[PDB]
Amino acid sequence: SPPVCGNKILEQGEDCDCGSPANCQDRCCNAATCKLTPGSQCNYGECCDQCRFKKAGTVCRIARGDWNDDYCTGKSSDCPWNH
Repeated sequence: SPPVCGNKILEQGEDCDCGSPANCQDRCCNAATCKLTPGSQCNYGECCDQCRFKKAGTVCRIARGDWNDDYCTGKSSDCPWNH
């Protein structure tokens, strides 16, 4: 495989230093630019999947059981518990 531009990110995937050439200027990741590329709303997180926010309604968390449930809002990298 190509050279890990920025070393295989050990916790990024868009954050920076993607390293993994599979994303180095392609998979919404900048391994040569230490950052995420256009189209990527979020590098990663509760409301971050692939290259966009987890469409509102995507349960990312939940307190204990099922009352309000934690759901994404498709407008942020965070998923509110709805509490």
